[PDB]
Amino acid sequence: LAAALAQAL
Repeated sequence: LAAALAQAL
């Protein structure tokens, strides 16, 4: 989930 956020932004 941390990486999901990173990628989205």
